Amino acid sequence: HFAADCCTSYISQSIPCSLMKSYFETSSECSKPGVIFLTKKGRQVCAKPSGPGVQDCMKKLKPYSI
Repeated sequence: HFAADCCTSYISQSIPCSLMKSYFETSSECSKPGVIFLTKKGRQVCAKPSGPGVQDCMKKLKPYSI
C-alpha cells in the first residue's frame, strides 16, 4: 500500500552500507532520482545515483556469484 519513493537529500557522509540489508532505486518519474538503502534495524538512507561506494553497497547487497 505505498507508491514510488524519492530522495529529498543525500547523506552528508559515506553511506552506512555496513548496516543495510537491501537497496532500491527510486522512479525516474520524480524530478530527482536517487537510491535509498533499507537497513535491517528499520531505517532508510538517501544516496545519489552514482555515489562513490553507493553502487558497491548495492552490488554486495545482491547475492549473484554463481
